[PDB]
Amino acid sequence: GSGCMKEYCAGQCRGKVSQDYCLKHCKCIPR
Repeated sequence: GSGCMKEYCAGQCRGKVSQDYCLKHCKCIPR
């Protein structure tokens, strides 16, 4: 995919940096 996919990352995780973490790591950002 594009990292992971930009579609998938907005369908699972929210906000620019959280979605950017999914673009790097195929998961949502930790707290």
